[PDB]
Amino acid sequence: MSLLPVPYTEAASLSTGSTVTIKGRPLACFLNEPYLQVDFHTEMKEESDIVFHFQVCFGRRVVMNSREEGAWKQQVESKNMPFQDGQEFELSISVLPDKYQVMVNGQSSYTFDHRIKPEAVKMVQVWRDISLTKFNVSYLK
Amino acid sequence: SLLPVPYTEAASLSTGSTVTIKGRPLACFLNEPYLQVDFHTEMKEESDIVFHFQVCFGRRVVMNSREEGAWKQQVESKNMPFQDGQEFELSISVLPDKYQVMVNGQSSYTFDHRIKPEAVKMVQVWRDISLTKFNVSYLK
Repeated sequence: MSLLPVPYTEAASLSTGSTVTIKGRPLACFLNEPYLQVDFHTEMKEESDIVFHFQVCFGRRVVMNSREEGAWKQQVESKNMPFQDGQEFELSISVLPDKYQVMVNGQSSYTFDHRIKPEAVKMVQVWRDISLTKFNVSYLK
Repeated sequence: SLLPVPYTEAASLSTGSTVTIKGRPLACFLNEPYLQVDFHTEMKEESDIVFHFQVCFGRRVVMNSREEGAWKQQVESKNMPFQDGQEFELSISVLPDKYQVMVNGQSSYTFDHRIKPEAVKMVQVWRDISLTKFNVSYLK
């Protein structure tokens, strides 16, 4: 119900069958290009390596990447934009054996092959131009 | 005490006006937090922008204007007086021909007027910062 702090930081343990669910709303209209960033970190430090970086420029594109040994690797870009202008969204990131599967409002929207094992993740950070009402880590089978 | 972010205030600017902002980035420079300051023509976030000032901390500064919903010619600066993990004081002064931007007492950026500063009705401060002070002052 109530708004969560942004940047939002939560310790997390991920493996095949894990899902990270986020509910939030952009802080600006799509004309002003608000951003959303979700980072799966290897340590409880914001300067640590990033196993999975998911960045939305609302109304424009999605960029996915990893930061290894302090350096950004090969960017994966998607022009798929299921997010709606001025609306609350549900972002769901599922851990599959070979990749992350990203869902937006129940629709399968993005994929990213594992570069580092998801078991290396110790923390999740959610930040940039969003208000956040829900953050949850769940596990199934 | 912190101000809400996005921060929006009604403003009237002319030659001799100064917009002072005091704040801190919400992330370390390695994570590239942003700061955006927009001088709008109306009390609407989708309205035209007389002066847009955007910092990508530790990387660059971009300045521009948005007219009839379309961005014009970008002005880029690689000058980065902002310090990693520190509080900053940003001052935007309105001169006859341009905006003069100071960072922590250092003259750092300029932007020639495209539209008269008297067209500004509102100032918006947003992106990855905590804000402790916002003030519009005049001395001329």
